[PDB]
Amino acid sequence: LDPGLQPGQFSADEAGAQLFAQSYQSSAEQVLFQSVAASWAHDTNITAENARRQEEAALLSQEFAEAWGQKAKELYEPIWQQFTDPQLRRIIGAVRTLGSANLPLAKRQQYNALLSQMSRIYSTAKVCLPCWSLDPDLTNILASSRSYAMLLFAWEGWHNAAGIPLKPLYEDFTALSNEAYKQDGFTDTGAYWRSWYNSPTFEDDLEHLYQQLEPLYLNLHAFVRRALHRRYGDRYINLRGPIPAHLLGDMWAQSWENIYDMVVPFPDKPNLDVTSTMLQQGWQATHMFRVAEEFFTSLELSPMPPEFWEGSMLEKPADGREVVCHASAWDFYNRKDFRIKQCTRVTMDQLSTVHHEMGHIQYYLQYKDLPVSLRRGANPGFHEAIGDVLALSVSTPEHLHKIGLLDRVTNDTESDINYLLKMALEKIAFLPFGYLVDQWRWGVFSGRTPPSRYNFDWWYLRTKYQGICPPVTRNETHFDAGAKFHVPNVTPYIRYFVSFVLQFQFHEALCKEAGYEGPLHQCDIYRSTKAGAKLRKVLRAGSSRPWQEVLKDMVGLDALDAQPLLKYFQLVTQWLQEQNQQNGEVLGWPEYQWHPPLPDNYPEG
Ligand SMILES: *[C@@H]1O[C@H](CO[C@@H]2O[C@@H](C)[C@@H](O)[C@@H](O)[C@@H]2O)[C@@H](O[C@@H]2O[C@H](CO)[C@@H](O[C@@H]3O[C@H](CO)[C@@H](O)[C@H](O)[C@@H]3O)[C@H](O)[C@H]2NC(C)=O)[C@H](O)[C@H]1NC(C)=O
Ligand SMILES: *[C@@H]1O[C@H](CO[C@@H]2O[C@@H](C)[C@@H](O)[C@@H](O)[C@@H]2O)[C@@H](O[C@@H]2O[C@H](CO)[C@@H](O)[C@H](O)[C@H]2NC(C)=O)[C@H](O)[C@H]1NC(C)=O
Ligand SMILES: C[C@H](N[C@H](C(=O)O)[C@@H]1CCCN1C(=O)[C@@H](N)CC(=O)O)C(=O)N1CCC[C@H]1C(=O)O
Ligand SMILES: *[C@@H]1O[C@H](CO)[C@@H](O[C@@H]2O[C@H](CO)[C@@H](O)[C@H](O)[C@H]2NC(C)=O)[C@H](O)[C@H]1NC(C)=O
Ligand SMILES: [Cl-]
Ligand SMILES: [Mg+2]
Ligand SMILES: [Zn+2]
Repeated sequence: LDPGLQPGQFSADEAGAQLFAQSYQSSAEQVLFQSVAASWAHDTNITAENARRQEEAALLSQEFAEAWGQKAKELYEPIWQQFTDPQLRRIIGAVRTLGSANLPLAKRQQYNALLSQMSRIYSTAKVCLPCWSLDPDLTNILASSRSYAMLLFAWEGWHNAAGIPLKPLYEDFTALSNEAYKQDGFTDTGAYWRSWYNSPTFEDDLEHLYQQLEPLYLNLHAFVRRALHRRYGDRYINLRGPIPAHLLGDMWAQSWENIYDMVVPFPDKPNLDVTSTMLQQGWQATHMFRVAEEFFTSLELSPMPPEFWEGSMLEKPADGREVVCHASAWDFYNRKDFRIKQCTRVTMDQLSTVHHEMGHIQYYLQYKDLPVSLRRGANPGFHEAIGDVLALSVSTPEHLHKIGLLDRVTNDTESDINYLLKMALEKIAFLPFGYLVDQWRWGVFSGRTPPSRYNFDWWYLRTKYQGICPPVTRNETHFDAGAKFHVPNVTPYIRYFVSFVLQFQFHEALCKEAGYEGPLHQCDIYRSTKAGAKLRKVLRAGSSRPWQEVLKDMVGLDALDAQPLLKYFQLVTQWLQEQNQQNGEVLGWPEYQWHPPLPDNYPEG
């Protein structure tokens, strides 16, 4: 490590720690920028040489983290928790946690190489015919094909291509990750990830939330299963068993809005999926990002700066470069460069993803003048919820009319049921998946799920919570968890379950501050400068204050609460329950062993 980046001498008291924090800040912005820049160069141009440069940058960051981390522990480990400055407590507490920098050099190199190799496998995997990429090709098949055998070829091809080669690497990564965080005092990596929420009852609190939400999912599931039975027939759909995992609009069956046209309760009404109108009007990626920006500025939040428009990658490159297409938002930690990297497609659900990512950017812009260690959300679920909250307003039929995407307007009970069902496919179907992913990964980190049970335990949880089954036979050579982006790319997932509950708490609070008095699911906060100021206060805080206290200021309650989500969906919750009773459905999947047969002549077709 360059000596100019190493710590000097500081006194072992609060006066010394303030100077330590300022000196750390000056050098950390340099080390972080070089690491993010190297990752950007690789993720927008996957090559062996850019992987080498990114691993070199990662190794330098580990030397930096070790040097300042060991000094922080030597000087302040017994006293930082009693400092009077709460920002300083958070800075020192962060720096004393070394993570992968606890590993010796050879294991640091092995760790960084595994991250690079796992990333490459996921983002370059293809499905070749008798070759398709995940984005756009396989994504488009799962979203719009209604041929059972074509969907199966895409689902099986993807899970085999991405999952099978990842397994040996993921075993090695798990062991090294645990060895690293054990030296920071954590029993395993999952315990470190959960510690970010600073709640001793986290896992029990989540389980209680899911108990309140499960009946809504069970009723949506039975209603959609019935619609699938009418389309695909008794051979491929069991009305008392799990749904085949490739038939729900999405490679992971994680949200179902793309089969809305199969299940719409009142099909004679206006089409609430505005994708065809976007294409007819000639929308492109740039228009989608500018329309999202203008919602933020209508609230008197910040526009995107020039560096964002000059630096971002908003379409898949046409020179055939290999890129990581999975949409992501980037803070370069220099208070100037902020970017989105998205292989944008012109669809309604991509318009929502644009809002999701720009929500991350807006957070970065609002907290950029804090110390670098505090440039994060009050907790990770807060960061995920910002853009989704704006997207709840944008999706309303009234707002869509304002921006020219929905001509006919009506306010009757059937139109309300259509809208709420469409939103339930997006939000309620996701809840079991958002909950189960880190239940699986926490058990892997703890050793309760060893390599010999990776797929057995994944499919136990998928069936238990989502009520789906694999449409072809699987065994432990398959590694179907690895075919989901966040697993090989080592990004935690429980943030998304927290967000899908939290965003309805935020929506209720901002709608009240805006002076809106109608039904919650018809609120639009567009042009409410009062709502903007209440959101701005949260964003500018970073991680400087306990999230429970920030939440109480914002919504009046200091805990996650499912009641705003239930209140939003109340009308369709009742309607779905009545429909299923009238049709004599079984709620659940008591034939838990059932799997569908193979199509005739599969895969020749
Ligand atoms: C659409 O129409 C509803 C009312 O009609 C209901 O919803 C339709 C979609 C149909 O399903 C009807 O069969 C159904 O009865 C409008 O909602 C109503 O808005 C008014 C005005 O905001 C609400 O009155 C307010 O109530 C609060 C106290 O709760 C007072 O403080 C206010 O002063 C004001 O009186 C009313 O409660 C609300 N009704 C319901 C059932 O929530 C809705 O505004 C309308 N949508 C549009 C876009 O026009
Ligand atoms: C794990 O599965 C693969 C293939 O997947 C399926 O396995 C069975 C469930 C079968 O009913 C079919 O669904 C698939 O074959 C096995 O590897 C293949 O095995 C077949 C013979 O069954 C052989 O012809 C192929 O060459 C094998 N390789 C492939 C398809 O790539 C594998 O043996 C199973 N067991 C283990 C421990 O991996
Ligand atoms: C499409 C979205 N991509 C993630 C996200 O935006 O959260 C990407 C990749 C993982 C982290 N990330 C970032 O951009 C971070 N750098 C942001 C930050 O932490 O500051 C995604 O994965 N989503 C959206 C809802 C459901 C879930 C899914 O699709 O499974
Ligand atoms: C993608 O990354 C590669 C590096 O892996 C870039 O290729 C280098 O380009 C410079 C000048 O453009 C040459 O001097 C180097 O010799 C190249 N390296 C290799 C290994 O070929 C390439 O420019 C990048 N592409 C884009 C579009 O940014
Ligand atoms: Cl998280
Ligand atoms: Mg979708
Ligand atoms: Zn996100």
